Amino acid sequence: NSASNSSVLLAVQQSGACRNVFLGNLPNGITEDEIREDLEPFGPIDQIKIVTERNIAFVHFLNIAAAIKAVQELPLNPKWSKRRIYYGRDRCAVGLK
Repeated sequence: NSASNSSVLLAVQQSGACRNVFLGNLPNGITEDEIREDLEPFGPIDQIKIVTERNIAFVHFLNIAAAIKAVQELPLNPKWSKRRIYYGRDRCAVGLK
């Protein structure tokens, strides 16, 4: 089959957002070091703020393309697919973006 299921394909059809990446479905205990080491090989990040209390993380990918490939690869990966990531509209992209 070919569907979203628990993956945000609604996010893969988006663009036009540099450094703007929001993760809203992480496990408790997730640390930036993990996301860094995982996302930096395709997209180096300068700012990663994880609110484990709400299972959400705000990532800032310095290069626009770094965010693109990362946000496109995150949903395709077994670890990151567990998380809901999209291009953050505006800076307050946590619910209303």
